[PDB]
Amino acid sequence: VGVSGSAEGFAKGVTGGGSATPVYPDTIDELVSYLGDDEARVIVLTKTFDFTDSEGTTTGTGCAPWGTASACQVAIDQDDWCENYEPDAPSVSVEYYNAGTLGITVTSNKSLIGEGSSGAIKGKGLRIVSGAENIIIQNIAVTDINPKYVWGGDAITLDDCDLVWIDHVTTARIGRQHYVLGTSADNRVSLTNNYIDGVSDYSATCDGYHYWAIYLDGDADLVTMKGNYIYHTSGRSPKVQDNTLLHAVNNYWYDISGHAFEIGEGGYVLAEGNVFQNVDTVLETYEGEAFTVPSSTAGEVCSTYLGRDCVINGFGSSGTFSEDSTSFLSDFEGKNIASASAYTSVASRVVANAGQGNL
Repeated sequence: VGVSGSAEGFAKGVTGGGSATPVYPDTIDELVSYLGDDEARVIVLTKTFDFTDSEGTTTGTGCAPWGTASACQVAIDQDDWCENYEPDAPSVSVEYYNAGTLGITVTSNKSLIGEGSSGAIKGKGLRIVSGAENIIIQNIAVTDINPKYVWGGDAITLDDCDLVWIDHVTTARIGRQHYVLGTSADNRVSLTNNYIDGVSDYSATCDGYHYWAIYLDGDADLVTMKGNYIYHTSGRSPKVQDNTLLHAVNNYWYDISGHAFEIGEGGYVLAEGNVFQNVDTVLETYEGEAFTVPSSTAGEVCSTYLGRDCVINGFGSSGTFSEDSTSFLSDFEGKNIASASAYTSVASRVVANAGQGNL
């Protein structure tokens, strides 16, 4: 088996391991060596690669800023987080697996794919290290990484890498972030057809909604979000900061008891053809700029920059997000722009195609 389809949007042209002969790791040590070696590879996962106990367990002390009920999340005191960034109240005993703490290193030219609904990584995430480029991660699940502890683990981390395509990936029951982007100026990333499963037994809101979803904290990066299914989260869906240009097209947000967008100072968002269903608050913080195509006529302004009109979003039992800032539209010129379907087909097509196993 190999990579199915190709990247749309900013990372169009990504090849990953290309035509390299597929290798089928057998043990977790082999998987780790294949992702970090200096050679083009197509790596296939046919079973769940469990890393939960691989690096032991630590007993330490953290705080409980979001209640002390069973269904609440508590924080691990990394860098004296508690006492520093939030002079906490109850300090509790925490016991976590050391593997979830840091993700597996991923170097350049890799295609990591899963076969059917079999490929998965448990107890540890992935980290696309600085300088790495041309990486395809498709059809796998990254789950169970210290569910009850913040700082307990991040599922997928990108830090200063270019031409990365994450497609049909499912993430669930992670301690902290499902996606954290620390990309640099002009780094192209396409996140397509992914399934962010925010349903967890422990949440920083204690209701079973994951707060730490998607964090775009890059420098001057270009991110395309298309066909993603964001479900049962309570915040950071997504949190955009610095000077990130985000093209969010044809995504589906459903059952968000909390909020979706947090647009920090400097962040640019072009949101078109998305569906927001049962999202309490679509826009929380707004210090940056956004064009949400308030009407089809307003969308006509996109023609000179994207080669076509922008399309409206659909809102069903959700808060509003109606902004028409167009200052940043010329930043689209000469780049690979993902196409947009009417929002009318989005809810159905996303639930049918998003996530591991629906390739």
